[PDB]
Amino acid sequence: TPFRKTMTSASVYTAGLTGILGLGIAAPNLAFSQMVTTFGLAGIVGYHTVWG
Amino acid sequence: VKPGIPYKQLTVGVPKEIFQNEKRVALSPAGVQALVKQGFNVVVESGAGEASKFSDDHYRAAGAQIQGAKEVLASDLVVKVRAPMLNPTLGIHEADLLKTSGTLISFIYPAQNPDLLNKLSKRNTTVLAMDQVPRVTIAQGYDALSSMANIAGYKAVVLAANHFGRFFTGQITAAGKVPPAKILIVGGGVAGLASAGAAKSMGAIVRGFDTRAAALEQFKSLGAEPLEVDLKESGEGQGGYAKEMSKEFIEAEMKLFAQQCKEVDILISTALIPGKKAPILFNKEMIESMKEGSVVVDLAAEAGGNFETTKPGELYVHKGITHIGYTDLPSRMATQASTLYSNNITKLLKAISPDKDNFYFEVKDDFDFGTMGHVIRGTVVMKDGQVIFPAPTPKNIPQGAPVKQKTVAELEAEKAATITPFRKTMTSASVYTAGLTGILGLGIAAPNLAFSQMVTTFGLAGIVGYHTVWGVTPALHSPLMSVTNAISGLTAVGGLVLMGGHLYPSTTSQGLAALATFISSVNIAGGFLVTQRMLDMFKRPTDPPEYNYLYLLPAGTFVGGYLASLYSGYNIEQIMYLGSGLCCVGALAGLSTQGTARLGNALGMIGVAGGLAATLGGLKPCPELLAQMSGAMALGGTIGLTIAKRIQISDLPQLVAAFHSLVGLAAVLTCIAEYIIEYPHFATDAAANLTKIVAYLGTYIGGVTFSGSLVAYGKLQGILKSAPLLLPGRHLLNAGLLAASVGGIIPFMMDPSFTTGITCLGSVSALSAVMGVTLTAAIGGADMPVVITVLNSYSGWALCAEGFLLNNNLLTIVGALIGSSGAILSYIMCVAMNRSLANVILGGYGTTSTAGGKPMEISGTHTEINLDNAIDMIREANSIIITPGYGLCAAKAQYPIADLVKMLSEQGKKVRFGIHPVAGRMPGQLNVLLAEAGVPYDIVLEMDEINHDFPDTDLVLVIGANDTVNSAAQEDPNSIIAGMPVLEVWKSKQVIVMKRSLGVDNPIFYKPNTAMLLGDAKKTCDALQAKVRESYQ
Amino acid sequence: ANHFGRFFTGQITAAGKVPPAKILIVGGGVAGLASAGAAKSMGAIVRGFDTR
Repeated sequence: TPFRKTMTSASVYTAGLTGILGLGIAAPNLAFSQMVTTFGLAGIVGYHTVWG
Repeated sequence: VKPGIPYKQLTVGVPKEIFQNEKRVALSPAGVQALVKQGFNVVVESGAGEASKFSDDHYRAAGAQIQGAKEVLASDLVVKVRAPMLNPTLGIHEADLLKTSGTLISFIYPAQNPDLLNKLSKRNTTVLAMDQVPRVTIAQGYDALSSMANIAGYKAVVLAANHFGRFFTGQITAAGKVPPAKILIVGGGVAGLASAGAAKSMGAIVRGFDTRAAALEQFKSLGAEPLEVDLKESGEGQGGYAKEMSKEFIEAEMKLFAQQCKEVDILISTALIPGKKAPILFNKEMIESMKEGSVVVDLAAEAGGNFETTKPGELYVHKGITHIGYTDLPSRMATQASTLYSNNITKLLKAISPDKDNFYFEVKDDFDFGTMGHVIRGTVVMKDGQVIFPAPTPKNIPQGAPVKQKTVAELEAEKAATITPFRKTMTSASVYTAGLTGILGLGIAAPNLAFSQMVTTFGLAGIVGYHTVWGVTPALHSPLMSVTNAISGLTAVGGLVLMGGHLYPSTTSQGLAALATFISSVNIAGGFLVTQRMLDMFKRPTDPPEYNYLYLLPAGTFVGGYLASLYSGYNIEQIMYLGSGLCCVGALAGLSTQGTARLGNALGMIGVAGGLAATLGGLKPCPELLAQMSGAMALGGTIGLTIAKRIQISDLPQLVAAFHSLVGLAAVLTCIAEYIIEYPHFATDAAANLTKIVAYLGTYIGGVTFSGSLVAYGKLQGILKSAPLLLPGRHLLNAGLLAASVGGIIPFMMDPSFTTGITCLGSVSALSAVMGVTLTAAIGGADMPVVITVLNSYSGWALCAEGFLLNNNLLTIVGALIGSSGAILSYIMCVAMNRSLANVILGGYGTTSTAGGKPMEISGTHTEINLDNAIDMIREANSIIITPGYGLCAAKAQYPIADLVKMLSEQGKKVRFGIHPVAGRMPGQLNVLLAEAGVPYDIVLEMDEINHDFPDTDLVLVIGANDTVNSAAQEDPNSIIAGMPVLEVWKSKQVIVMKRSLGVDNPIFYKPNTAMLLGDAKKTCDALQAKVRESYQ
Repeated sequence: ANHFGRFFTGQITAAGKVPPAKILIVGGGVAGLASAGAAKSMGAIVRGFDTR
């Protein structure tokens, strides 16, 4: 049914956003936050460039 | 008075043909509407049309007055198919039954009718020889022998059947496979091309060859097998016709024909030299050298024949060979023959005296190659009985020397051949050494760790933003810049950071960084409201309802989890900036398949809410100024929400320009605010000697993009002139302003006084605004959709500069995304129109493919029809493709098209839309204007997927589009638009154009298949839907 | 052909548009499909129909 498509998609996004906050809670310093940011952005570049 | 008697005093005469074995007619009933439309009277014979199966009742109803026999010849304009001969039913020569000093127009050929010429000179009449029309470029409307040859070739290819023994198509049947038959064509002209096209339609194999190499090449381009004999004799003579060859090439072709005579099953001989006897191209035993059941067609029957045995008046089975020697192929298909004769006579009578009613038919002797006076001299040989029979020579003619006309797409392959691979890889590696020394230069001036970290997060955000903006579907570019103007309201984040005081502003730093928040808060609410309005029009009513309220489940848990998480005693700001940056990327990655469009708006709202909440919690405000932040944000959002639900969609680029101008003002109001607030810290710091260079750069970019988008708004609303303003030299001025801008950085260095910085910041904001007004004014009116995207880019790069300024990590990601999106949207249309960006900003002329001067001119004649036949023309078409322009939507006429399209689609038709990407004044601005009226998304196709079924398309309508359906972009290397990839709308069967007048010029107007409806566009389109609605129930 | 006085296919050249013909295939068995293939190869507009 068209309810469960959006429900599953919204469940995936709320799991991802609470995982981002969970990585935020255990952060000891700003160096780890910097490495998480450059890690995520390099991951999206890597996802996007090897379909090419 | 005009030099000639008008057509109302001009009666015409079409008498009965008295010759034997001639079924042709002079003019049909459809031919009687024309030339009565010219004004000439119509007098008809008794029963001539019934021989060609035409009713004399319909002939008299067409506007004619049927008369006798001698009374049909004694008019002011006598016309027949054959020449004036002696009638056996009533004994008289036909010149005596005609009026003295009358008009005669028929196939005469006085080279073979010299005694008939002496008879026609006796009555002192005027002769108009139809067959004597020379091969001119304007002679496509009058060529009697060409149409007669096409009719004879169609009749002969039909007469292949009911003479052969087996089928010529061929199939793979269940009882066994059937092989096709090979057909021979001897004599390559229009007749050979027509027989080859009809045989290939019938599914035959052709192996015809000709003496003229252009004839064999055109036959091979039609798909025939142009054979080649081993004889070095030139087939062409002085022009396109054949010439006299020796017996050596004749014997070589005779041996090849005897070899191929036992190869093919069908043989058609159409070879003949005009004025002399046709050469016998078939021998006595080589003709019997085929199988028992052969078919030998001799289409040179009146001029002898191309066989050693051919009786020219009867058919015969010659020892197992069909001797198709019928003397009158033109008497076999006389209906379409008379139709073509009437059409050619209509073009001839239109050309002979093109006035309203003058009947001039002037006599010119010194006449040019291609001149209609030369055609008049060649056509009229007996002028009032007097002999102008000796035809004059043509004027100075190269006679079609550049027959390989310079088509456009090949000169770029010639230009990309001096791009020899050494200099190609040299200019490849030069780019990478420039880039690597650039990043080394940024490494040299790096003050600390945080600047290098900011460079890395900016660079990887740039590569994400480059790869994801090509990912959007090209039918949703109009939500794209609305959602990037929505996300660019995150310079409120950099406004809130240095906001403070109490419920009132106290200082002037805090005074500037409160209306920074106020003017930026319009952007968030306005952009997301207008994006949500635009994505509720692409949704079909048949689409199952996506429950969009369920996306509050991530958003509330995200923001409230940050709220509980800083209530618990943490600091989750530097990861919340990552979360908002990834939700802002997912906003633009959402709208990429037309079905996940609402995901890519909700994620943007989640990201902007997360970014605002993070920068709010990361300052820990007292409740006295938290009231100020809430009041400023709410007073921004109320105006931003109340001017986004009021606008009508077709006025979108105005608020797009306004929302760039507000971001451009917000960046300059937040750069000098931190330069004021960071002044007593420049002594004991290291990065402080480049927060100055970042502030200067950001103020420059913001001051440009403020005023440039103001000028673009004033030019879109009609208030400023739609003409470019170019009084001064304009390049010393812009170079002087740019040199002052780049030179202003050293007085802003070199002395640390509090006044000398701020006066230089004011100076660079002032001269940058004047630079923006100077550049953006002298742009144009059709080059408008460039500056929207370029101003979008400068807004994004201003956000990124301010992000370097505050060392905030969300702003570089968001700004690099918006700036890369603006750059990609400028590049897509600067390849759509084939110009450059410096060829538009600097007011340049032409394009990237225009050569030198002399734009070659149009010729050919146009055709207009009224409303009642056009709609019945619609009613017998299966597939329709409509190609709108901006003039459709600017006249509010997209609504009555939206009913026409559905009522045609509900009867089995194939109505679709072609869209050129520079139609509206914004990227994809007319997809939304079609989707408002009620067209679905799935039948609106872009250019690159509809430009290959215009061959397989019956009717092509054109509404208002004048610049994107030209063929000067394909066939002229001198015009302005050469190289611009346009729709190939001339590849079809019939074209309609809805335009208010007649004639900056496009040669799709001058084609055999093009109409022109006249009138107001709305007043035409509602008449179209009215006729459909009252003609289909 | 040799019964119809008009061209079967018809072209729009620069001398006048030749309208294509309309052929009625009354009754389609096997010969209906065969003659329809022969006409569609010839270039006519066929509008045959049958009870089956």
